Amino acid sequence: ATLKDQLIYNLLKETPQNKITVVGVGAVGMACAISILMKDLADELALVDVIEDKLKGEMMDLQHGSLFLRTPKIVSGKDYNVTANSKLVIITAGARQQEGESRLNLVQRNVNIFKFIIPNVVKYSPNCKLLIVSNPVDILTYVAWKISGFPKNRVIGSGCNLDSARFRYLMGERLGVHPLSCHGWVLGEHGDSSVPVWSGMNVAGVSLKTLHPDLGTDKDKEQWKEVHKQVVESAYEVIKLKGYTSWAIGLSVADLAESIMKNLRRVHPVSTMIKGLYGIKDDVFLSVPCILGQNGISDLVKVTLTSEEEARLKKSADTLWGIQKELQF
Amino acid sequence: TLKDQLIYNLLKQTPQNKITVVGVGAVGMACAISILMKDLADELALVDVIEDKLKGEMMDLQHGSLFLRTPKIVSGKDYNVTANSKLVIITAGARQQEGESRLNLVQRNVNIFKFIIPNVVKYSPNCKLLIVSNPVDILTYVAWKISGFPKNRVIGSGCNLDSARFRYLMGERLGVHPLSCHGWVLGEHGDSSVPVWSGMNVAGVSLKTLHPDLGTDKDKEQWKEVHKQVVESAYEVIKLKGYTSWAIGLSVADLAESIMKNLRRVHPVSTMIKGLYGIKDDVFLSVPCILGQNGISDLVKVTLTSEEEARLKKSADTLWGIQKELQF
Amino acid sequence: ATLKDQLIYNLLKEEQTPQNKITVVGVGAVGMACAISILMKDLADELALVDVIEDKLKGEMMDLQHGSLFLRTPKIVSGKDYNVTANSKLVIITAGARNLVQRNVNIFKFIIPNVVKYSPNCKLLIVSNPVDILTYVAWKISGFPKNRVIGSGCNLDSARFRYLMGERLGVHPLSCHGWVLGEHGDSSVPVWSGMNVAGVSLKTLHPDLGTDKDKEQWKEVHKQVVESAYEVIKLKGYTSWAIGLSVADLAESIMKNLRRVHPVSTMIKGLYGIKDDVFLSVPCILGQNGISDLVKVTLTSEEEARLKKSADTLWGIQKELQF
Amino acid sequence: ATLKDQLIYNLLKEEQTPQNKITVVGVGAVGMACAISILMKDLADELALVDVIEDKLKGEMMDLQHGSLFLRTPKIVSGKDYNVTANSKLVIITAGANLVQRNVNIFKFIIPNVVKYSPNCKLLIVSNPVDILTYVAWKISGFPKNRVIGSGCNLDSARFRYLMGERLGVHPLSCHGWVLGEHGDSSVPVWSGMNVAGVSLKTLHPDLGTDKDKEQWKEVHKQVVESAYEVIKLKGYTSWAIGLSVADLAESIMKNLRRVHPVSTMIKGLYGIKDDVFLSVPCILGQNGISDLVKVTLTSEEEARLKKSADTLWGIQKELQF
Ligand SMILES: NC(=O)c1ccc[n+]([C@@H]2O[C@H](COP(=O)([O-])OP(=O)(O)OC[C@H]3O[C@@H](n4cnc5c(N)ncnc54)[C@H](O)[C@@H]3O)[C@@H](O)[C@H]2O)c1
Ligand SMILES: NC(=O)c1ccc[n+]([C@@H]2O[C@H](COP(=O)([O-])OP(=O)(O)OC[C@H]3O[C@@H](n4cnc5c(N)ncnc54)[C@H](O)[C@@H]3O)[C@@H](O)[C@H]2O)c1
Ligand SMILES: NC(=O)c1ccc[n+]([C@@H]2O[C@H](COP(=O)([O-])OP(=O)(O)OC[C@H]3O[C@@H](n4cnc5c(N)ncnc54)[C@H](O)[C@@H]3O)[C@@H](O)[C@H]2O)c1
Ligand SMILES: NC(=O)c1ccc[n+]([C@@H]2O[C@H](COP(=O)([O-])OP(=O)(O)OC[C@H]3O[C@@H](n4cnc5c(N)ncnc54)[C@H](O)[C@@H]3O)[C@@H](O)[C@H]2O)c1
Ligand SMILES: O=C1N[C@](c2ccsc2)(c2cccc(Oc3ccc(F)cc3)n2)CC(O)=C1Sc1ccccc1Cl
Ligand SMILES: O=C1N[C@](c2ccsc2)(c2cccc(Oc3ccc(F)cc3)n2)CC(O)=C1Sc1ccccc1Cl
Ligand SMILES: O=C1N[C@](c2ccsc2)(c2cccc(Oc3ccc(F)cc3)n2)CC(O)=C1Sc1ccccc1Cl
Repeated sequence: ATLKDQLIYNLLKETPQNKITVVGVGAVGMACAISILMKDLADELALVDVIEDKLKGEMMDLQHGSLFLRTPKIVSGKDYNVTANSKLVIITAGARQQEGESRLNLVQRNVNIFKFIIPNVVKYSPNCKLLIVSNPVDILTYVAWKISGFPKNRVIGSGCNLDSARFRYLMGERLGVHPLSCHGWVLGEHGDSSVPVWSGMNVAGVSLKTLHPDLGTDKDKEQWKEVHKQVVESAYEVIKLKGYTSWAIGLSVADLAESIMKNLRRVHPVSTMIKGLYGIKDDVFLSVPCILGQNGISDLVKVTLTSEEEARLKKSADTLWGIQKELQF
Repeated sequence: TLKDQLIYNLLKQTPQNKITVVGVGAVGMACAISILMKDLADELALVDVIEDKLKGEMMDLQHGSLFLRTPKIVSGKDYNVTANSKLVIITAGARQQEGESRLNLVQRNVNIFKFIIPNVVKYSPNCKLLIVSNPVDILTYVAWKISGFPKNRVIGSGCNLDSARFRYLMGERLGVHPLSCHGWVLGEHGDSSVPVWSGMNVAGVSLKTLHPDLGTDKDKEQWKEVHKQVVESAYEVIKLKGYTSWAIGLSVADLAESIMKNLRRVHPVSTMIKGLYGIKDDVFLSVPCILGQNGISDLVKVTLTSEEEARLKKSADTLWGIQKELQF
Repeated sequence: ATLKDQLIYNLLKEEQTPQNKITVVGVGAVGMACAISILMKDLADELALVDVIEDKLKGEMMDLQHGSLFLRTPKIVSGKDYNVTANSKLVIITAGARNLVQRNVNIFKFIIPNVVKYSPNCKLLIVSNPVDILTYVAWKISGFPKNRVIGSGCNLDSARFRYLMGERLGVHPLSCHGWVLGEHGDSSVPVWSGMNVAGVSLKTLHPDLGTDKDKEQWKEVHKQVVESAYEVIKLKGYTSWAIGLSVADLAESIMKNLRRVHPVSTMIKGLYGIKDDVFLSVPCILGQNGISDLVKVTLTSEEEARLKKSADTLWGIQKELQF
Repeated sequence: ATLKDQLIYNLLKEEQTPQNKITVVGVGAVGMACAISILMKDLADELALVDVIEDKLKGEMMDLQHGSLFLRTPKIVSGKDYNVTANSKLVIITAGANLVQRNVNIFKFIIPNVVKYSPNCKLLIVSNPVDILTYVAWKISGFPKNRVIGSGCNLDSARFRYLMGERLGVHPLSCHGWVLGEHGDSSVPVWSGMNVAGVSLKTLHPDLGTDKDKEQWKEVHKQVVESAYEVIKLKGYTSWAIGLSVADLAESIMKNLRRVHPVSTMIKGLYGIKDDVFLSVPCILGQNGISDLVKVTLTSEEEARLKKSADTLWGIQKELQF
C-alpha cells in the first residue's frame, strides 16, 4: 500500500461552505485576494482570468503561502466550473484603457467583457451575491444587474467605499485622529462626480458643519472643500506615481466581503439601485449608505441632502442613464 | 482653527514597534501588506531609490488606514525616516529573469547593500536585520560584514519559504493541512537546498520509518520529486507571472511575528553556521533557529544522515565559493 | 411612524437561516470560556447558549451581547428550549455538574435528542467528563455517523504536555511536538517516539526518554500533566481558560475545514486490537465533516497494552448502559 | 550534557526587558475577563497578574499558561510581590473589596507598588466608583493626568450602541452615540451626537431623548442603567462586556491608534468645573495615554447633569484621607 494508506485510515468518502470567487487577477483582483485570505473570510478561493499563464502563476504563489493561511483550498481556471457554489463573486475584470480613447469607449469594451462573465458566473453560482469593482463601477453594477437577472439586493457596486475611505484618511491626517474615529460620507457617483455630505462629518458626534457653518463652501477660510478635492487628486496622483491603485481598493473590498460573509449588517457607502430616491426615475445605481449582510443590501439609510447635494446626485443619474440607454447588450 | 475648536491638546514619544521595509518592489510591498494585516508594527517606514513608486506605494497603503491598525505609514529616500526601527527588512535588489540563477545577482546586489546597510545601521543601531534580497544566504553574510552587528541580529529569510512550499506539496499528497505536515528543507535557499527525509512526519509518525525508500531513487512513489518541485517552484512561478511575491510576503511576516512578539519559535532561516557539520568558514545558510526579540538566540542541532550531511556541506561549499570572492 | 422607519428604508423582507452557527450547551466555567474564545476567533455568525439555570443563562447571554461592539458575531441567543439552537453547524457539550458518569449519561439522555432534533446535520463536540464514555453516549443517542461525534479527549493533555516541553527547552509550545493519546486524564499515554523539535526525535537523541533510568526524568513531564490538572482544581476550584482555548482551536478546524491533525477522541474499533465500540484519542484530521481521517500511530507493546486496558475498562462501563 | 544542550546550541546569554508588557491587578471576574481578551487580541508579549489571594492567583496563571499553544503571548507571570510587574507599558487595576474608603485603602497599597516597578506605565482604572478611584490613582501615583485613565463611560457607551443597534437592525459598529459624564446611574446620553451614517437622529426626530417622545428613546439610556442591574441580578456580576471594552482601550494604547474613546479624565476647566474631578469625555488614546480631548458642545440640560456629577464627586473626594 501507499505511504498515505500506511499512515492514514480513511473514514469518509465525499460542497464548499464559504466560497469566494475573484474574477480578474490584475492588480485590483490580487489585492482583493490577499486581503480576503488574510482576513479568513473564505474556506475556498477561486480565481478566474483570460490570461492563463498569469492566472496559474498567481494561484501557485498564493498556494505556496498556505502554511501561513487558514483557507485550505485555492483554485483557478479560465473555465467557470472552478467558481461553482460561490457565496460571493467579486468582479475586478476590465479592459486596459487605450491612449487617447474616450471613457464611453471603455464603458462598452467592459460591457462586452461583462456579457461573457456575468452569464458564466450566474450559471455556476445562481444564488451568489455579485460585488462589482470594475470601472465605471456605477454603470457596470447596472450592467451586472441587467445581464444576471438577479434581484437588486444581490448586485452590489464597490461605489463610494474607497472615496469615503480616502476622505476619512485625509480628515484623520488634518485632525490628528485615527480614520476609524473620523466620520464622513462621500455619496453618489464613484470618482470625479462624488458628493461629500458635509452635514454628516463629525468626530465623537460633534458636527464639523455646526462648529464651522462655512464647512465645504468657498466662504471657508480653512478650505475644507479641498479635503474632497484631495480625494479626487489622490486617485490621479497614485496612478501618476505607481500606474494603478491596488492596496487601498483591495482592503476596502475585503471589508465589504467581511460584512456579507459574516452577515454583520454594518452600514457601507456602496452602489445600489436608487430609482425612486432624490427624484431619480431611471434604472441607475449610485452610492448611498447600505446595510450589508448575507443577502447583500437588505436596507438603505435615507440621507437628508441639501438642494445642491440632491441636484448633484440627479445630474449624475441623468449622465449615467445617458450612457446606459445607448449601450449594446 | 476648526481643529482647535474641536480638540483640546493635553501633551506636546519615540516609536515602540517600528518596522522598516527597504525596497518597494513586488516583494517589499507583499511584505508590507502582510505585516500590516498581522498588526506587527505601530509604525511602518518605506525606503526606495525610485521617488514616484515610493510615494505612490506609501499613499496607496495610507488610503487603506481605515481598515488597518498601524497608525503611522511613512516613506523617504533619506534613512532619517527609518530611525529607531526594531526590525529592518531588506527586499531591495535585482531579481531573477526567467531561468536565471539567484547567484547571478550577487555582484549588483552586493553594491546595493554597500549603500543600504551603513545607512540603516546609522539610524537604527540596535535593530534586527531581516534579509530577503537574493542570493539571500550570501546577502545575509554581506549585511553581517558591512553592519558589524553580532550574528544573532542578522537574519536571512532563507529556507523558510522552501520549507513552506515543501509542507504544501506534502499536504496536497496526504490530504492534510500543511500546518500538520512536518518537514525541513535546509542549507541554501535555492538549487542546492537539502530535504531532511528523517524528520518528515505527521503527528510524530516518521514517514521514513513507515517507508524506508523515502527520498531515495528506489522509491516507487518518488518522494524525491517533492523536493525537485520545491527547487523548481520559483522558476515555474517566474515563468508564469514574472516574479514571486505573495508566498515570500507571507513567510517574512511569519518571521517578523516571531521577532516582534518574541515567540521563540523554530524557523528554517539564513545563519552563521561556522562550527556545525564540519564547516570552518563564515558561511550563512538555513538551519532551524529559535527566533525572538534578539533575533537568533539559539540553533537546533539537527542530526543528519551521512547523505543528508553530505548534501548540506555541498550547499555550504557552493555558497562559500561565491562569498570568498567579495571585496568590502 | 418609527425613527427606524424614518431613518431606514427596507428593501428585503424575509431574513434567512444562519450560515455558521455554533451552540454551547452548559454555561458553566468551561462553557463560557469556550464561548468567549469562539467569539474572539470569529468562528461563528450566530452563537446559541443553552442551560437549565435560566437566570444565569440570560445573564451570561446579556453580558456577551453587551460586548457586541468589540465582536464580529452579530447574533447571540439563549434559552432553556432547544429551538434557539436550530441549524447549528457545531454543538459543544460542556453540560452537567463538574464517579459522575451516571448523572451525566442521564442529562445526555435529555440534551442529545434535543440537540439532534434542531440541528440534524451538526457535528457534536463533547467536553463533559468522563469525555471518552460521554462521546460514546452522544454517538449512541444521536445515531450520527462516527465522523460527526468528536470528543475533546487528549487535546488538553497534549496542549499541557507541549507547554511543559516548551518551558524545559526554552522553545514556544508551537515548535514543541508531542502526542498524549488514548484515555483522557489519569490513564493518558505519552507517545515518547513522536516527541520532537524541528523533526529531531528526542528519543533518538536520548534513548532513556520516558524511562526510569532517565537521569533527566522526562517521564515526570507526563506526571506533571496529571499533577497540573489536580493543582489547578486545588488552587482555583476548576479549569476554564486552557480548555476553552483548546475547544476554540478544534472549532476552528471544523468551521474552516482546515484538515489539521488533533488528538481527539474517536471510535477506535479495529485499531490496536480493540474490537469494542470505544472512543479513545488518536490524531484525527478535522474538517467540515468532523473526523474524516485518522493517523495510524505506531505504538510500542506497552503503549498498545495501555490503550487496550483503557478500552476494556470503558467498554465495561458502556456495556451496562441503556438507551 | 543535558538533552537541551545536546539539541540546542546557545548563541546569547543575556535575556532582558519586556517590550510590550501588560499587568492586570485583581484576578476576579473582571480582571480575568480583561486578561483573556488581551491574550486573544495579541496586545502583549508578556502578561503579569497580581492579587492578594495567592492560591487563586497561581491557579489563574497556570490555567492561562496551559493555553500557551493557542496564544501568541510567550510569557505569563504572577505573584503577590510587584516584582512580576516590572517595566509594564500598561497596568490595569480591577482590584476591589460608601465602598470608596475601603477601595481607597486598597489603592494606597497598590498604586505605590505599581509606580515603583513601572514608573513610565499608563494606569487604566476599572475598580468602582471608577471616576473617584481614577482621581485617587492620579493623586497617589503623582503621574501626569495623560497617564491616568479611567474605564469610565466606555461600557455605558458600548451598551447604548448595542441597544441602539437592536432597535434599528444595524450592527453596533455603525450605530454612533456617546454616553458621557459619571459612569453608572448618573451617566449623560448625548442625544445631539446620535447618528447612523452621519444622519442625526435628533434632527430627524426633534423629540429624541425628551419626555415628549412617543417612541421613548430616553428609555434606551434608562435600559443601559437597567441592564447593569439586570446582569448583576441574573448572574451576580458582569465580566465579558467589561473585559472586552478594556481590551479595546488597551489596543488603542498599545498600538498608539489615536482612536477616540469615552474614558474618565481630569476635566477641570470644562463645563464650569473648577475642582480636580475625573469624568468621561471623548479622548484621543495612544502610547502616552490621553494626549487630546474632544470638546463636546452640550445642551443646558446635559451640561447641568455633568456639573452636578462633578460637584457630588468633589464632595466625596474632599472627605477622603490618603
Ligand atoms: N471601484 C474602485 O474604486 C476601483 C479602484 C481601482 C481600480 N478599479 C477598477 O478595477 C478594474 C481593474 O483594475 P486593474 O488595475 O486590476 O486592471 P488590470 O488591467 O491590471 O487587470 C484586469 C484584469 O482583468 C482581466 N480580464 C480582462 N478580460 C477578462 C475576462 N473576459 N474575464 C476575466 N478576466 C478578464 C485582465 O486579463 C486583467 O488581468 C478596472 O476597471 C479599474 O478601473 C476600481
Ligand atoms: N525566498 C526569498 O528570499 C525571495 C523570494 C522572492 C524574491 N526574492 C528577492 O527579493 C528581491 C526583490 O524582488 P522584487 O520582485 O521585489 O524586485 P523589484 O524589481 O520588483 O523591486 C526591487 C526594488 O529594489 C529597489 N532598489 C534597488 N536599489 C535600491 C536601493 N539602493 N535602495 C533601496 N531600494 C532599491 C528597486 O528600486 C525596486 O523597487 C530580489 O532580490 C529577489 O530575488 C527573494
Ligand atoms: N475534557 C476536558 O479536558 C475537560 C476539562 C475541564 C472540565 N471538563 C468538564 O466539563 C464539564 C463542565 O465543567 P464546568 O466547570 O463548566 O462545570 P459547571 O458546574 O461550572 O457548569 C456546568 C453547567 O452545566 C449545566 N447543566 C447541568 N445540567 C444541564 C442540562 N440538563 N442541560 C444544560 N445544562 C446543564 C449546569 O447548570 C452548569 O451551568 C465537566 O464535566 C468537566 O469535568 C472537561
Ligand atoms: N464599567 C466598569 O468600570 C466596571 C464594570 C464591572 C465591574 N467593575 C468593577 O471592577 C471591580 C472588580 O470586579 P470583580 O467582579 O472582578 O470583583 P471580584 O470581587 O470578583 O474580584 C476582585 C479582586 O480584587 C482582589 N483584591 C482585593 N484587594 C486587593 C489588593 N490589595 N491587591 C490586589 N488585588 C486585590 C480580590 O482578591 C479579588 O480577586 C469592582 O470594583 C467592580 O465594581 C467596573
Ligand atoms: O483610485 C482609483 N484609480 C483609478 C484607476 C486605477 C487604475 S487606472 C485608473 C482612477 C484614478 C483616477 C481617475 C480615474 O478615472 C477613471 C474613471 C473611470 C474609468 F472607467 C477610468 C478612469 N480612475 C480607478 C478609480 O476609480 C479610482 S478611485 C477614484 C477615481 C477618481 C476620483 C476619485 C476616486 Cl476615489
Ligand atoms: O483540568 C482538568 N480538570 C478537571 C476538573 C474540572 C472541573 S473539576 C475537575 C479534573 C482535574 C483532575 C481530575 C479530574 O478527574 C477526571 C475525571 C474524569 C476523567 F475522564 C478525567 C479526569 N478532573 C477535569 C479534567 O478532565 C481536566 S484535564 C486532566 C485531568 C486529569 C489528568 C490529566 C488531565 Cl489533562
Ligand atoms: O455592569 C456593571 N456592573 C456593576 C457591578 C459589577 C460587579 S457587582 C456590580 C454594577 C451594576 C449595577 C449597579 C452598580 O452599582 C455600583 C455599585 C458600587 C459602585 F462603586 C459603583 C456602581 N454596579 C459595576 C458597574 O459599574 C457596571 S456598568 C454600569 C452600572 C450601572 C449603570 C450603568 C452601567 Cl454601564
